[PDB]
Amino acid sequence: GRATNGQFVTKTAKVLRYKFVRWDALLIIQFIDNIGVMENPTFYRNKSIELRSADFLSPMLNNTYIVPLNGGVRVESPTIPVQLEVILENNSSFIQVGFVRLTVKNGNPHMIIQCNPVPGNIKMIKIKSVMLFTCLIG
Amino acid sequence: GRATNGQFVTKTAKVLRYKFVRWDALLIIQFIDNIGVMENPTFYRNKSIELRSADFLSPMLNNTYIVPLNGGVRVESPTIPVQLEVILENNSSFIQVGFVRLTVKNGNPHMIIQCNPVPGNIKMIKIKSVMLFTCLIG
Amino acid sequence: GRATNGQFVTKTAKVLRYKFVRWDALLIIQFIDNIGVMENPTFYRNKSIELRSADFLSPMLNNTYIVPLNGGVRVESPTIPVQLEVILENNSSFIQVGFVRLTVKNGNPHMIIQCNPVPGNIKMIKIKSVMLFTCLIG
Ligand SMILES: CC(=O)N[C@H]1[C@H]([C@H](O)[C@H](O)CO)O[C@@](O)(C(=O)O)C[C@@H]1O
Ligand SMILES: CC(=O)N[C@H]1[C@H]([C@H](O)[C@H](O)CO)O[C@@](O)(C(=O)O)C[C@@H]1O
Ligand SMILES: CC(=O)N[C@H]1[C@H]([C@H](O)[C@H](O)CO)O[C@@](O)(C(=O)O)C[C@@H]1O
Repeated sequence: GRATNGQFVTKTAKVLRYKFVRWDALLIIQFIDNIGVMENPTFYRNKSIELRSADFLSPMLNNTYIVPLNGGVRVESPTIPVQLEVILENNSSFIQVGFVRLTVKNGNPHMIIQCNPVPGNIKMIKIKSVMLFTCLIG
Repeated sequence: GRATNGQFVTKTAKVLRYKFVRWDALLIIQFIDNIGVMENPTFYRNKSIELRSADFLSPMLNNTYIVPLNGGVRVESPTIPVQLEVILENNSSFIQVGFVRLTVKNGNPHMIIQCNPVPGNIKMIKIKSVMLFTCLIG
Repeated sequence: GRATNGQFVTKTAKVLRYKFVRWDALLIIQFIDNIGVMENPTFYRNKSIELRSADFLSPMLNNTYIVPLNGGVRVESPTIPVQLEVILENNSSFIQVGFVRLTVKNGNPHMIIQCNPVPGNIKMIKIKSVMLFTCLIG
């Protein structure tokens, strides 16, 4: 078909926009808030999906940050690796290969973001990558 | 169509289950043994596909671990990055971004797992990621 | 449908071959110059897409290497992580998880390759991964 619009919404009401295509057993979904642009002929600007502490569940264990979501779609996605910047409370930051999924618990979608140990508590995780999940249904 | 079930089997007879969708030139395949769950409202549990030494070919060169497989499907997949835990024989372990493919040699499928140098011989590689390959046929 | 052939071409006229499948809103595209082979029953050979300095725009900022392309297709792809080897001018080299995209500026396709800091100027980036992008159109 053609690409349908949609979004999820976080605890703090941040809106995660996306375009999808549901085919037979197949759901493909791209998050569209941070598509990066060449601003001019020589510079590439990454954009971020900024997720703060208050969008994650507490406690956090095993550098696993869970983002309970609302609305949107209910998928058990594969895992995709992405570019993360992780901001510590002291404003230190660390660029990492993070690993994201969509999963469902109690019929609610959640984003699973896993990354590496950091020397502090995290203030914010920025996702600098354009994310697309190809999911299988049923 | 709807998602068909399938599996590969290793030298040591470990069974690698998967769901797929074959469309025209297109084969999409997700491994389903290690789909991770929120066990309760706050904890996310990763599962592993555990591959021991005896599932790989010898000799091993360039931190490339080849897993000759049986049955299943014959695809030259793209490369997907995943979360690996690599267990050394002294039970030390290292978390890495590993890179997997499906390829075919002498009409047999093989899994290609590449990762980083470690200070020892490897006892086991665990794949903590949900793997899905989108492959092109012909 | 069945997988169509195609290519892009760089500033220095290097040819980037690929196979694709355009469905309704969906373009899937695999680069085919570096599909890796088991050369014999025990050895896996990676191949590279070798990109030299003269294929990138200048100046380079934020370890972001832009490869302006010609012909081929015009897609705003998601970001895919890949295996990079980065060769310095002193022939030192660094293996990295790099992150690639296809994007369009002034109606021209460009490849966006991002990677980590290195202690020197880069002579060449080799992409050791088989790249496939699943893109959404419109
Ligand atoms: C990945 C996965 O299987 N998720 C499932 C979870 C967990 O499996 C439970 O913890 C097992 O009881 O269970 C559900 O029934 C749920 O609560 O929404 C369906 C959901 O898709
Ligand atoms: C990635 C790839 O091309 N794999 C192919 C290999 C190698 O190319 C050979 O080493 C070249 O002789 O060859 C086959 O004929 C084979 O033995 O199964 C088909 C297989 O798909
Ligand atoms: C990712 C993205 O949006 N790229 C678009 C760019 C930039 O957005 C411009 O810098 C905004 O003016 O604009 C176009 O009009 C262009 O020049 O080709 C279309 C292109 O797809």
